[PDB]
Amino acid sequence: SVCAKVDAANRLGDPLEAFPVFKKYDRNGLNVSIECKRVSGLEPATVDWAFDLTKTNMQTMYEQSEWGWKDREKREEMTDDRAWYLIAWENSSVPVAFSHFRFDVECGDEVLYCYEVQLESKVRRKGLGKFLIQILQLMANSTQMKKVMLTVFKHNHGAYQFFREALQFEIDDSSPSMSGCCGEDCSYEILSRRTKF
Ligand SMILES: CC(=O)SCCNC(=O)CCNC(=O)[C@H](O)C(C)(C)COP(=O)(O)OP(=O)(O)OC[C@H]1O[C@@H](n2cnc3c(N)ncnc32)[C@H](O)[C@@H]1OP(=O)(O)O
Repeated sequence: SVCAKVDAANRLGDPLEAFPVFKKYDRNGLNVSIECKRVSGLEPATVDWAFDLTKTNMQTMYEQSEWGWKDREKREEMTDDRAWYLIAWENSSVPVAFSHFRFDVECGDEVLYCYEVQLESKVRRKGLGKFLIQILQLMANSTQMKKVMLTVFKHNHGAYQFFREALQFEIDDSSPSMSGCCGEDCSYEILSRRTKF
């Protein structure tokens, strides 16, 4: 059942274990190791770093959206027991990028939902962001999720092109239609990529 696959994925110790060669990224002057852990397996400073980076990167965009920036609410989302983190480490010490994701039931399907993918400014445009989303798609396959899903702000033109063009995400059926937010277009789109099987 749908329940069963989601529960099984959340019982994994290390979902990235099935793809050992993807635990390193050494391209374009980057040399990082990549780990996948429950939020419970991170040091508090790492969780704080991830939140701080998201706020630095996203606060202004949230403020111009229908949601606003909810400081406490974002911290609680990112520290939830069900959260998984993909973290890229430089020099065995310094976190420089992460994705926070969950295995969940979304519009009735077993899906890997990506809440955040965030990179430090200094490591952007070197393929690492694409690599992290690739890894999410690998994990979706090995756990037999039906899609990887996420939400993007349309005003975030870079991230929008990143997902729609570079990664060929499509607009999900759950994305609110035109005139869908209080009689007007929503500032965001829900995007997805189906797993192939
Ligand atoms: C669910 C989410 O979190 S939605 C919000 C996404 N996160 C943010 O906006 C936070 C700040 N930005 C980032 O963290 C990163 O820049 C990301 C995640 C958006 C993209 O990761 P990056 O590593 O920088 O991109 P990456 O190097 O992998 O780009 C691959 C391709 O995506 C496209 N792309 C990436 N960034 C851009 C951009 N700013 N403008 C246009 N196209 C882009 C390009 O086609 C690029 O290929 P190219 O360099 O050969 O032209």
